[PDB]
Amino acid sequence: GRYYSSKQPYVAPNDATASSYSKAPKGYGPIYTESMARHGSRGLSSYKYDALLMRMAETAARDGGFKSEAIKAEFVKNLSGITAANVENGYGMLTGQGAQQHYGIGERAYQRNRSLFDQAAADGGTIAYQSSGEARATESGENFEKGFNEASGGRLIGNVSAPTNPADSGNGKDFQKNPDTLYFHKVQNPDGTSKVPGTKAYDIANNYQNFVANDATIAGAEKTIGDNVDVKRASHDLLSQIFTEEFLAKLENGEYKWYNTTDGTKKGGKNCAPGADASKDPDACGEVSKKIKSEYDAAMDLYNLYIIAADMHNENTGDHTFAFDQYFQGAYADDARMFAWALDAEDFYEKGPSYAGQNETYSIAQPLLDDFLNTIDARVNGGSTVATFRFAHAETMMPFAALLGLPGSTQQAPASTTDVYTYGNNEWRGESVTPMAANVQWDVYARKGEDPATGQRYTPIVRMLYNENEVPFRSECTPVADGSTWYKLTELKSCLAADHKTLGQDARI
Ligand SMILES: [Zn+2]
Ligand SMILES: [Zn+2]
Repeated sequence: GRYYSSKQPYVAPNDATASSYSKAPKGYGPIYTESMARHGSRGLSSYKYDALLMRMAETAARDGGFKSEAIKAEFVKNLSGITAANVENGYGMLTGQGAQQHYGIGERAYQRNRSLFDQAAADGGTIAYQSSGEARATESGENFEKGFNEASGGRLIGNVSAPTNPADSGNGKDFQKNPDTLYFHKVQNPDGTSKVPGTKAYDIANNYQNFVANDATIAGAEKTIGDNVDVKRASHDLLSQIFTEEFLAKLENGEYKWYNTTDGTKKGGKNCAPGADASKDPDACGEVSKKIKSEYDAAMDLYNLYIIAADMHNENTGDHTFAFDQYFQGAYADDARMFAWALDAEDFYEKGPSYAGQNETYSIAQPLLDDFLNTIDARVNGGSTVATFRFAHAETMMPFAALLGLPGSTQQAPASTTDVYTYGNNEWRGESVTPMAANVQWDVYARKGEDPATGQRYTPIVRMLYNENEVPFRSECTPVADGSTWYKLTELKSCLAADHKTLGQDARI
């Protein structure tokens, strides 16, 4: 493991963690739970990083550009192996690991709220499954659903809310498409529909896309980061394990250049991964304009294979093994850290807290935060939906984390194109903010009856898990008592809003 950026595989809680979540205060019992999770680990999106590096390898073999015969053979074996794994799985598809991530999250979701769901099975409580409508998010949800149902012995299968707009009529029939809360970052919805002009959802997505496309600070900071000399040095360092100085020198002065075509040249034809059927897996045929024209390009492509390889752990087996981690050992691990920063920086600036003086990058998550609260109200107010399980994307989680002020997402970069986001000046990391299957879950409990002092019902209370670790809400929020991670619903409605005001003494039970 190491420096996987937002390709970090989900770290499931150990038995100690899962058995030690805090108990709600005396008199409070479960009434609702909800979640939003990023899809699980996926393979390569297309025949691209693996394609281009194989074209480079073929040229190195022809021109004597590998450091040794053993090194040549090992590099080609690694590339062939990851390509073969993707051809078999289908490019872009959920990996075995990605399925297991969601299966486990689903199992433990039932287990943590066994009392809630056993009551629901008896009382007619219903479960709502939602996705953005994107196939990998829905398929992640399907695995969560399988795990949840196995853990509960099928006793909640008859308790699923029928969607009014299902993801599909087959395996995804239980999933309601909700791209306003799970794909708020784009006008174009995954199902081929688009948000309607004049609606809040449209403006949120459109204003955001226009903002990031044209913002001078983001553009300048990204140029500064793209020109980073130490990343260029790390690129050379990484590649010199494999290729000769003479070969890499020709790359650095433009004598070598590879395109994603049949022969690696611009005049080559459209290519397809070996063994793939273009009609069944269109993503096995890459875009020809994709290219390697510098050491930076080749090294970042190699780094991308290293991080996806971790996500493809289950496919790293038998007749299609690969060992990209061997290029990132010892001093070379520090190169991985540089490449991780380069990737994290782009996400940070475009989708995360980004630079000080704006909130355009993450205010877009407001519809999801609104729904997190609104679905609690629906239940508290007499509704039958006891859980809402949502499945979405890194583009959903990153701004959601920043808007909530979750750990890791509390620091904006300076308002500067030169004094930029770095690992030394910012806590944000893809690996911890938005790993594969990243998720936020809230549990809601209530004390029954009317408070004799108010003649009204007791305020419900809420507790959060982030990647299945129990965490406090943001520091402005006051919990129900000293030493508690439970918070009044009234308090969250105040303290999670943009003013972040606490109700103070009125937050205490
Ligand atoms: Zn296989
Ligand atoms: Zn060198």
